[PDB]
Amino acid sequence: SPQPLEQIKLSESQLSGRVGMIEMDLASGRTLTAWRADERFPMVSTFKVVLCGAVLARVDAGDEQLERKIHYRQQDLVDYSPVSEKHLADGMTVGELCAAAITMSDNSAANLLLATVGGPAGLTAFLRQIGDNVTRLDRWATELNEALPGDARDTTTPASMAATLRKLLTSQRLSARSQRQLLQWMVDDRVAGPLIRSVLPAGWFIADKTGAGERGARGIVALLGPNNKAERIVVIYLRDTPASMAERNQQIAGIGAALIEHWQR
Ligand SMILES: OC[C@H]1O[C@H](O[C@H]2[C@H](O)[C@@H](O)[C@H](OCCCCCCC3CCCCC3)O[C@@H]2CO)[C@H](O)[C@@H](O)[C@@H]1O
Ligand SMILES: *C(=O)/C=C/N[C@@H](C(=O)O)[C@](C)(Cn1ccnn1)[SH](=O)=O
Repeated sequence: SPQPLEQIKLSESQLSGRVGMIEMDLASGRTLTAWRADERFPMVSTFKVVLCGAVLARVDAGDEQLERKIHYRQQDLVDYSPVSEKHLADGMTVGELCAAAITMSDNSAANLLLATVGGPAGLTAFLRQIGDNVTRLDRWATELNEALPGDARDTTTPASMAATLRKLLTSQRLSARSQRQLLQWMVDDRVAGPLIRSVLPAGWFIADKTGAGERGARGIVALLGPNNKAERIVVIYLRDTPASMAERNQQIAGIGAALIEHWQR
């Protein structure tokens, strides 16, 4: 594989779309690679990680409990609720809802949680409170993936997202237990995690949340590193490409391969 920046360029050339990327040391925030890092990209399902960071902040403040059971109705379900559709009779705890939203990208679970933090506006205000003045959530779970060109709704930038994830995971804004919980949910991703491990060389750590939307929108926020350590945060978004999902996946994997082959920078 070529150097990371050269692979990123090749990916835009092959997809006819924009790639947004940031590679950052998780412990210190050192930015290693930055491409279109201040440009807007649809967050798609990656917003679910920030969502649960806001929920954990409420738990830390004593305004929420991960144990609290939420009972909902069938009428509350939206498109793609693999976990939540199974608990109409018994409900789900807030913690279970975050596990379902992050590890299975359960949309009804995300919407139920979103309501607890004040909706899209409430989540955006939480982002503003931790110092992210760019990322914005404007719509609910199954409408935020539209990705209209020029539409600023439901977008983030690679730099903003990376900084925000680092803040949630390591800045002590969240309690030690909450930081550990957010990390574990990402480690537990069932949608892309196992697949990524199957193609990663032995010794590489992976935790992640992926997403996809219209007009080729694709995204992944992840922790990656050799020696089984979450050494760096890597955020990659793709937008406005007519490419098949398989090729968008292949290009992202290619950027990952370039990082792996040229790690010491
Ligand atoms: O020299 C380094 C490595 O080179 C190859 O590994 C390949 C691997 O066989 C391939 O499957 C993967 O594809 C990349 C898979 C990445 C999947 C997604 C990664 C995510 C993680 C974070 C966000 C962006 C992408 O590339 C590596 C590096 O070339 C060799 O097979 C391996 O033995 C060797 O240790
Ligand atoms: C978040 O990015 C969600 C994207 N796609 C979801 C969805 O829109 O609800 C589906 C269900 C694909 N999917 C399943 C699990 N993760 N993504 S839709 O694109 O089929």
